Amino acid sequence: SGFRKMAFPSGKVEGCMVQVTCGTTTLNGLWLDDVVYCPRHVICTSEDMLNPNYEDLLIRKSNHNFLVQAGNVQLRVIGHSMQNCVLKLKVDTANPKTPKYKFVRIQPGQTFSVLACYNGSPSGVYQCAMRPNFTIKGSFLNGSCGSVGFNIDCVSFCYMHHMELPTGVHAGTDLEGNFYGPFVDRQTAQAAGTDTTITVNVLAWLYAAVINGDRWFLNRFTTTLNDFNLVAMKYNYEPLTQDHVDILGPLSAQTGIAVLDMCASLKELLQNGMNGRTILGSALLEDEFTPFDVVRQCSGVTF
Amino acid sequence: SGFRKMAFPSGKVEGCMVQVTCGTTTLNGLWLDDVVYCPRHVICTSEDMLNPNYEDLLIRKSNHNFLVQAGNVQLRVIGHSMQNCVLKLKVDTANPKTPKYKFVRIQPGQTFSVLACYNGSPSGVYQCAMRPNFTIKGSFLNGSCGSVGFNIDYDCVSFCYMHHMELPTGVHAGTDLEGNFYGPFVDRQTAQTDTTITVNVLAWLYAAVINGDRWFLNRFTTTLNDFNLVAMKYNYEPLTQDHVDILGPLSAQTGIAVLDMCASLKELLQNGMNGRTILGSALLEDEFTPFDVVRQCSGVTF
Ligand SMILES: *[C@H](O)[C@H](Cc1ccc[nH]c1=O)NC(=O)[C@H](CC1CCCCC1)NC(=O)c1cc2ccccc2[nH]1
Ligand SMILES: *[C@H](O)[C@H](Cc1ccc[nH]c1=O)NC(=O)[C@H](CC1CCCCC1)NC(=O)c1cc2ccccc2[nH]1
Ligand code: NA
Repeated sequence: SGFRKMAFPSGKVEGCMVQVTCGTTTLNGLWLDDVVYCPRHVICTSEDMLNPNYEDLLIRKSNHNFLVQAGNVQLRVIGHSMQNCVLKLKVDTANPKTPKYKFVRIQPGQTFSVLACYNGSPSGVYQCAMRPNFTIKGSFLNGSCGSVGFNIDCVSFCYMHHMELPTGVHAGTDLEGNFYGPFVDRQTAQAAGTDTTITVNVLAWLYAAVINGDRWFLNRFTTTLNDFNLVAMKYNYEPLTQDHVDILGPLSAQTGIAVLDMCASLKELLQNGMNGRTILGSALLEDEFTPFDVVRQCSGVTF
Repeated sequence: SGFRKMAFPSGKVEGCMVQVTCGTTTLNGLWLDDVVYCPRHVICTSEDMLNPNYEDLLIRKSNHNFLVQAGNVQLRVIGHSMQNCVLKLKVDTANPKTPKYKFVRIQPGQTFSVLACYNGSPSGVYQCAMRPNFTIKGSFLNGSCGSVGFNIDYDCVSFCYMHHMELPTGVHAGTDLEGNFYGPFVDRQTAQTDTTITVNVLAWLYAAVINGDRWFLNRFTTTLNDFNLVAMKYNYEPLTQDHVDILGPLSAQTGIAVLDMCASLKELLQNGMNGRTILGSALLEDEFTPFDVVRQCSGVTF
């Protein structure tokens, strides 16, 4: 019993982290097979950062301009190319620690683990969700760029870190270099959209609470999907779809609480508040656990 | 910026986890050099459990009764002994992934990362505190026994917890790696008050300030004695001068004296948060030490 924000074990990703230096800038790279992936902004001088023309700047670089270090070993760069906002440095050695891996672009609400790194070395691991506004609420300092987010299914990499937006939230790309959200890699203040609560995840966590015997909030009513969403909207919650209802099905079967019944209990929590009570030790409704995250933790799924 | 409950990178510990089966019981072991450490209750049967005579039960086991699996390799057990509540299975192969390590016994209020494992395989990692009542508020299912807690400093893993049991309230109990339980608990089948870690709450308020969440700051100061009068009423541990000293680094970094911050905590205790949050929480958080805050906010690596 118990319910914690649980990250994936990080060892498989630790073995892939390297340091990449261009000029005055050092950040992290991801070494898989004979390629090192990192943010393309590594190539900017401080002046370049204001309005970079990355294609032009890259033409001026040579392979030797990229200093890639795996621990105490310098890797020899033999080619360089850019894919969207990610730089791909071909090296003459394949990483012997490369796990089975894939690159995935995740949807809002999906969670992942971040291995925060500086100078190619790990600082810590924590669980993040992709917010509906395409930011993540991470813990990233200058130097952390190139740190990645991942799931273990095969390691599925979904996020590479590029920048910190004005609200102290974080923005980055998938491993094909496409930003999540409308953001661009230029040194200017960029506003995130208004964020919302990930409803399907709140429902998942209420199921985790029931599994753990914390069930005071269960009421005796039901609701339709439409009537639930009419309330959700008023409290800045995302719409719940029928696909979400189906995804929550196995948790509904395990607990005996139909999804629409759980929605009626959530509706009451939204309308009346929690009145000083906690659920799974929290005084707020938690939205950074997906339905799979709940099953993973409550059933002991391993890797 | 940003502040998260961040666990240590777990790779060095993952390379030490093995599966240990005795009879019908499977749990995890920690393989360092040529010894596998695991809870001694692995040797109990369902009848053995009310008052197990572990010395006798261990004598009656063969090395052959312990099936130790490191991935897809069975390790040959060549000896079995016990140190307090930990079983030590000597194996004929030294773990080539053994990190630099120490066994440490931590104090209440200190934190560590747990690598939760099942069948010798890592499932997840999370940070938690040793409570003042010597339990941990973990996430552990049947089969997780032998999972460990640890801290890292540079290249050295300090193992501090091995998991043995879940108490009726759903919190968790275990030993150090010398086999001594934290708290009054015992490894037998029988039925077996906490406080808030004030210095950690203060550390986390400093973390909030460092990360720009400043609304709860006020212009007032308090004496240590006046603060503790309030603290005690809310079931907070007394703040000692030693605690004030340990908050020195964070006080210097923010420019906010400890007794200034204490007045902000006093107001939060007496008046609540008025619908606001601090670092995303609607409760005061006590599972970050002063060192944890400095580590995370300065980007310390391993
Ligand atoms: C990469 O290591 C670093 C990550 C970082 C820095 C500071 C705080 N948290 C962090 O995670 N990223 C930057 O420093 C980044 C570099 C810049 C990105 C666009 C292309 C050119 C290089 N810059 C920012 O994150 C940044 C710039 C800026 C300007 C106005 C407001 C906010 C802001 N954030
Ligand atoms: C070891 O893998 C397992 C850990 C566990 C089990 C269930 C839930 N969460 C967990 O972390 N430990 C046990 O199953 C343990 C065995 C027992 C330890 C003392 C010596 C003899 C063997 N039993 C418990 O943790 C346990 C039994 C029990 C009965 C009533 C209420 C609570 C309770 N906890
Ligand atoms: Na104050």
